[PDB]
Amino acid sequence: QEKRKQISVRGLAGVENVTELKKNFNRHLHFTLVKDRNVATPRDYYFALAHTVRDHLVGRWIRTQQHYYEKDPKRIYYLSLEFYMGRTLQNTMVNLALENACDEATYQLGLDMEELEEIEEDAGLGNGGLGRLAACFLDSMATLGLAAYGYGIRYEFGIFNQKICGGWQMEEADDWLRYGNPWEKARPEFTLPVHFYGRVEHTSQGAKWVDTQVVLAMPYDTPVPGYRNNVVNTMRLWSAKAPNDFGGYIQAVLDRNLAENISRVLYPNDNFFEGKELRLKQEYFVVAATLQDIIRRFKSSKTNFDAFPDKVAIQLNDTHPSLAIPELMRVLVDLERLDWDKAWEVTVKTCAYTNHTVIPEALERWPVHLLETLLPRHLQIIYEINQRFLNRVAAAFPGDVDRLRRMSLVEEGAVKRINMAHLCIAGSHAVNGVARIHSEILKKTIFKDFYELEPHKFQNKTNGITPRRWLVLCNPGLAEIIAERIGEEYISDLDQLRKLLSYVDDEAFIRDVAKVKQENKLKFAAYLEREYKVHINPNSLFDVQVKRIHEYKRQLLNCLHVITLYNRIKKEPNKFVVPRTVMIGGKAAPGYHMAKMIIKLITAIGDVVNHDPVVGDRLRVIFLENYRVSLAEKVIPAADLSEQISTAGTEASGTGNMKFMLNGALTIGTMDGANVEMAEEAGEENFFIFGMRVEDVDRLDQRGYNAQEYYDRIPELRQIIEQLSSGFFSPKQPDLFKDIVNMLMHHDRFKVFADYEEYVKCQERVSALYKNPREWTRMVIRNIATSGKFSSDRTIAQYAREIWGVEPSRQRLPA
Amino acid sequence: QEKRKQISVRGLAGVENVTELKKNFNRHLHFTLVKDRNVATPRDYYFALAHTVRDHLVGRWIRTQQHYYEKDPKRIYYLSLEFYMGRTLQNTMVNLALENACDEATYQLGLDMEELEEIEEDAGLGNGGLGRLAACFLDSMATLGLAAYGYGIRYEFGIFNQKICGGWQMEEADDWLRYGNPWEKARPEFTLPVHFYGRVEHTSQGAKWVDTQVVLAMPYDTPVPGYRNNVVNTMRLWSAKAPNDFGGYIQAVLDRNLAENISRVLYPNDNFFEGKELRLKQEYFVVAATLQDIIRRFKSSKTNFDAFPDKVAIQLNDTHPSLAIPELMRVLVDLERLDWDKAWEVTVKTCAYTNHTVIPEALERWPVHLLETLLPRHLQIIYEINQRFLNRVAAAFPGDVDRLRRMSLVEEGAVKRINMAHLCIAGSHAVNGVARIHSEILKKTIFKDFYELEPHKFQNKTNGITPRRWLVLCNPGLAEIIAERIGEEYISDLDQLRKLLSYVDDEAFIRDVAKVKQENKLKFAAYLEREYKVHINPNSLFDVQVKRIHEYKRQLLNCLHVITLYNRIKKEPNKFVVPRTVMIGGKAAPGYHMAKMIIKLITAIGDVVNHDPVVGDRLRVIFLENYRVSLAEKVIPAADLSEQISTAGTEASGTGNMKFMLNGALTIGTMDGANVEMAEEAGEENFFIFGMRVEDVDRLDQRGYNAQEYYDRIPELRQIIEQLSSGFFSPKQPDLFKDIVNMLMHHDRFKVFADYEEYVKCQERVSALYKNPREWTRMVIRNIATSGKFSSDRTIAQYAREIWGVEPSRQRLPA
Ligand SMILES: O=C(O[C@@H]1Cc2c(O)cc(O)cc2O[C@@H]1c1cc(O)c(O)c(O)c1)c1cc(O)c(O)c(O)c1
Ligand SMILES: O=C(O[C@@H]1Cc2c(O)cc(O)cc2O[C@@H]1c1cc(O)c(O)c(O)c1)c1cc(O)c(O)c(O)c1
Ligand SMILES: OC[C@H]1O[C@H](O)[C@H](O)[C@@H](O)[C@@H]1O
Ligand SMILES: OC[C@H]1O[C@H](O)[C@H](O)[C@@H](O)[C@@H]1O
Repeated sequence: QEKRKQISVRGLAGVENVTELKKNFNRHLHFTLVKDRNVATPRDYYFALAHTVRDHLVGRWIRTQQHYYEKDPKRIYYLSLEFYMGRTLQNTMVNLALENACDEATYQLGLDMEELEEIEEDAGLGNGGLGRLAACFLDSMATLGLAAYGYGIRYEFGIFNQKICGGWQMEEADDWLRYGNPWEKARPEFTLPVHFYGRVEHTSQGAKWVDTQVVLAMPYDTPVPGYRNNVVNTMRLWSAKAPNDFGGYIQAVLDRNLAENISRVLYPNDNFFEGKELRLKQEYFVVAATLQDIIRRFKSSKTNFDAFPDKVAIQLNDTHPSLAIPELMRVLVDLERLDWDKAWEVTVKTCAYTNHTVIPEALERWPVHLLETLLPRHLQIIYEINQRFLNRVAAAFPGDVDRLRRMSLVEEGAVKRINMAHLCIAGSHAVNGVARIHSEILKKTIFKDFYELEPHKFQNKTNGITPRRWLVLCNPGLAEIIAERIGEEYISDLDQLRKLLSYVDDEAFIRDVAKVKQENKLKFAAYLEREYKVHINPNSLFDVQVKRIHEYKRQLLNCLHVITLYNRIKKEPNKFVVPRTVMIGGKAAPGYHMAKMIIKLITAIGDVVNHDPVVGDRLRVIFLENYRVSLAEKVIPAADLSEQISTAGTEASGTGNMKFMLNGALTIGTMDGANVEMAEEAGEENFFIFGMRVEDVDRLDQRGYNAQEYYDRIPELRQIIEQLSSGFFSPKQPDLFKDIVNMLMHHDRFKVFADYEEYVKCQERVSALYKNPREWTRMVIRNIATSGKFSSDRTIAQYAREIWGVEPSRQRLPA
Repeated sequence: QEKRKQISVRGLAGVENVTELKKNFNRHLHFTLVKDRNVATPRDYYFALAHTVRDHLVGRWIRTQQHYYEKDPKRIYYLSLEFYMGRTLQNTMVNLALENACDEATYQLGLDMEELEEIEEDAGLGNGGLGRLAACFLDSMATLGLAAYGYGIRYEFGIFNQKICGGWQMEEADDWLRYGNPWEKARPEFTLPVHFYGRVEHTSQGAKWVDTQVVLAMPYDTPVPGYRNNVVNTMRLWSAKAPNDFGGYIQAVLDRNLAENISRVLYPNDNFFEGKELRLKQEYFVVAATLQDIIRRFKSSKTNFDAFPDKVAIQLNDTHPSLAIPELMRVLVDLERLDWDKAWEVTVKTCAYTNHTVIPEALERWPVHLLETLLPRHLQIIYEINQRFLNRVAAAFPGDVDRLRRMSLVEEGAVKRINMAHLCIAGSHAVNGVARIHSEILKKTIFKDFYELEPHKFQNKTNGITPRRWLVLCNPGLAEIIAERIGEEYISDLDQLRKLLSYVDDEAFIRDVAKVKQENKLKFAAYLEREYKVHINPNSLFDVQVKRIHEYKRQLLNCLHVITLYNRIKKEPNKFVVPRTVMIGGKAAPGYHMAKMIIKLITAIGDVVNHDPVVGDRLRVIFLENYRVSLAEKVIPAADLSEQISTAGTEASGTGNMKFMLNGALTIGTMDGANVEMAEEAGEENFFIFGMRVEDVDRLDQRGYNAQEYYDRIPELRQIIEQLSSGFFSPKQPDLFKDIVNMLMHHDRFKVFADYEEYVKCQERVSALYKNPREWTRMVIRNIATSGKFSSDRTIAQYAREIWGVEPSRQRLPA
């Protein structure tokens, strides 16, 4: 399209720049891909453009790292088992101001750049929110000029590709590297050894970890460009490699695969702890290789370790890299020969821990037997940490023996375990939650004892999302009508969106906000037709719930609402209702039986609703297959209504909520996580808040949740449960949904029925406002305008000043 | 050195070419390696030069393949489980005339190009002679302008790296891809399915192979440049990849490794059949993927299959890819629906088979049970082939029932097997041996029945070696003094070396031949000091036996000679003997117990000889560690005496023999393999021929080989066996060599003692000529001058005219 080339936020198509891009495109097609235009496929053209764009990062990448060596600022190490990066081509072009020049260059070559973008695989190296947070954070730390390094694992296979077959999830390997990764640089020269198993021998200089099995950690470095500041930071992802030296010779060569399995695949659990030894190996693999880099970099700066916390921050993304704490003590005590107490002073000042859930089944509690086998020196260090930590509890709270038992890093039971959250709190100078309500729940419930011992350690860092990927990239139409009014500074200063409240009565802005949403809906509707032969009504309200399938997120509450709408149509067919396309998408963890049953129920509801001729185009229910970062970038800008309906107290923050608010959907939600702060920023009058508050959930927990009461008092609810039970949604297998019905009626930890009536009434209010396009749009303006707090630049600026002790800067490096 | 830049055979350092090379060097250092000269290692500089040199192949690679599409010549497919390629940087620079320009460009950048060359790993994708033959053949087919495609497996791990520890072989994984391969191009877009297991269902159009397990075959294409003719052919090596679709999800992702193990490692057997199922999978993997390419290419030319043998040659390198014959029948009958008889006519005209040994333990004889499980349709096709083939035997030789049993593709016994050599002969229009004596032994012994049925099928193709790698690359000093006299045409017309017989009395040539050998000896001697702290006397005769460790090659006969020299010195210490450095090197197969004992004996002999102060510098015995193509390129040009001492009738050809002759060593050898033809070319007066002839070995076999007779009649031999037995060479473990002594005395299939006396007397004649430098050199001139037959260009020109039906051409493509 010649229309999108007119988008000012996409930069200049400089005549010389366009000439150079076409030359470098053709150059890579010949020398890099070894093709000519006679045999070249769209995939070859995507790769030729990716190599051409990647060449523009290299000078800035080298100069940034040289700049950090020269200036020696404090270095931030962001340790995560997940980096949910998504694609890279568009993000690179946006951050380097190349997007219009590449669009023009490709257009002149006879190519559609948008079609080339759709060839790139997502770097799907995460599960959901925590993984994407790490990705938004790398982007914001580069935009804020921080000497920041993402450290993780280069999984051969990311989050599984979800297919829907027979209305059921099927999992397939995410072979994201099949056609290579043009962004990464392999660094085999910087390969480091990681040790497993073995035994401790305590001798003449102290402890020595011996008889270990070695796994090599080969780093792959990916550029992380800041927004037009010429900063390019690094994401370093470790790949597992068998050691050089060693069933016979052949079997021994094949058995190299066992060590190399450590980086093979991402564990697909979202908010659920699976205590697999292989997962523990992945956690130690990242920590051990990463801390070797950190220590070497420290020593090669302007050994004495007193300055180490002035030169190093380690941020732990969940407890996944919690072993950083005992590993740093092991390195400082066993190898550097520091006194325990000095090493401990260093460790706590270096390390900080971010918590992302209060759900007990999500928290890591490793069996002591497994730690003793795999990491014997780490277990000895953990026990020593626990004794000295509990000595401090005993001195602060003398004779509080129950507090000692509650706070211990060691959990007693049939299987003795290490509580990794307790280890993180003991070994960290800062502990944060990820939304105001969540950080308050930590201090009141799960970490109350720790908060009482060291109140100064407990912080809030409300989550955010990068307005590069999540507005300029995915919704250039909206970014453009905003820039037409307030210029471009908001792209790295999102609080300037508040200027848009001046436009609530501006006829042109009201027109343009609605026209951009409609354009996004028409494009998404086209996609569903072209890639899946699925028809959707583009004059319908796009009602979207996209996130991992989890009982706490209550896709089932959405299911009850959808069936309510269906049943209300059947009872009063002649009565006008606002047409809806209800879209639900997300992956279930492969072992999660209830999650997989919930996907089948969504598709089953579709099978009835979407073929009832009385309903026709008034209601459609579609399960969006393979929800991932690239699909988020398509559906979120097309959404009218953002479903954020977690049981109050269960969603720590959410970030999908923020994406929807930034892209011109209105929110229906509970007072949970960051929904509370989004409502506060916009005004509650501009949010569809419903249901129990945290205090109400607790009152139910105090008297006991009886789902039967709701069933007995609510005829419309009774009708739906009877439909599920009797087989209305599974006629060939009438008892198919018995496990969902049994859970809802007798074992529902998330109180789905308790929010049913307020949810349905709230949804009526949504439909009422949608009937008034002008007032729907004015309320959208009030949401976009107040979305500025939810920039990850705001979040990271708080991490930098309140935890890391570094001052962010938006100032550009030279050219 | 500024001296080597003066070598005219290395081409011109054009001022613009040097400028462009430095620019592209710096460009790759920045954009490809993402380094600056502050952090750059010699390894980064090697890679920057390799990418710069590889860029010069690309235009010619694309134009050559386009040329073959346009001209549609008959295509030659050279199927091998082994491509022993060695390095690629120097070979590329030689074949493109870039060597002086790159040397000057690197010199101007402050770099030693020779030091950069030593960083490259060898592509060690073969065991020995057959693997290297495939490599020389690709080089010669490109130099002769043939539309030729090498097809094989991209082993992740090539021939194991040999370390010597405690004087014993140790094996380590050949991780040749650790730092990447800058020559290859991955072609994941051309990935093809290969089928295993399953079952046959015979239905309405005939047979269907169903319920199979799929392994994908991902091609990696490597350029093969001809000598200065602008031809760049392709070596396509298949990599195993798990199919896209499928213990739980995690285990299923890890279990992808099982399919991917097919291309993991080269089976390290030289001249020995190991009937491992994994090896059978590798063989079928290469054949099935390769034949899909061949069929697709055929159909996309200027379906009717009558023309297929006019457009396709398939050359089978040993029986390793013998399944090509039943696979082609399976494709033509089951998928293309040709009548059996028409398919068979096509198959036999397409296929030809090269044999490389008569040793029964080297020949492939697959259990029918294993073929029935892995390849049920292939076994059915083999049985059908066998019936029709034996019907023809019965009609040619009516009532010869023993001939039927002898010729059958099916071998009866405890375990019924398929004789893959019989399948190849039945399914091939040509069968060749690899030296005149070997091809005669095939027609007289092992394949006599087949020769009687179809005499026209049996050919000779005497082996050769490329005079690019094996003279211009490895011995530029010798290539230069030759070019100074006869110009450069000999480099692709090696029979012009006969012109050097005009120089047998030329004082300057005699001086220069000796000066080049001395330069090679000084350089190799330096290497042994620098890389292994090993001292060798450069005024000693360099006596070299380098080849795989095998009883038939009789490294043990060399061992007896070395101990004879030691014992003669000790008996008459004051008597002058020509000082020798006796070098033995080669790998033993990991399972081969006798081979591994023989390496230990060589190092054990060293431990005594090299520390006896009575001997000092008069005799040294060194085991050359990790003998491979790159080390062959160093030691062969430094050699005085080439040890080629196989039992007459056992070495099919040899090619190391040819390398030594071309590089100015004199040969001590039996009348075996190509040694016979080398002696014929040079005159027997210019070779140290000794020992039993094939006829003499047979007379011993007829009366029975009694090693005791030799022991009883030869006092010097008795003394050595008593030293081995008593522990003189293993004092801490006196019985260490009991297995060697027992084999020599009672179970020696290779008659080591029977050649002992003639071997020692022949070695005295070698020492006598070495005392006369002028006459040693004149005899060397007579050897180099007559080495021209042993060019692989001669060999391939014969394959092309006598088997493939294509006319070779030395004419250049444009620029
Ligand atoms: O369905 C269309 O795109 C798909 C949906 C979609 C979206 O919802 C938001 C977004 O940021 C990008 C986006 O790319 C999708 C897409 C898929 C392709 O296979 C493709 O070739 C392409 O150019 C793009 C489409 C149809 C159109 O008719 C059209 O003109 C167009 O530009 C695009
Ligand atoms: O031992 C020397 O080289 C090694 C042996 C050797 C050979 O025998 C033949 C040949 O084709 C090449 C060859 O490269 C070897 C070599 C090893 C290295 O590590 C290296 O850096 C190098 O430049 C080379 C050497 C010593 C020298 O003193 C010298 O000047 C020299 O140019 C080379
Ligand atoms: O903190 C980032 C994210 O981590 C986890 O996904 C939490 O469940 C989610 O609420 C949070 O927003
Ligand atoms: O034909 C190439 C080579 O194949 C095998 O290695 C044979 O043992 C050898 O004699 C021959 O020269």
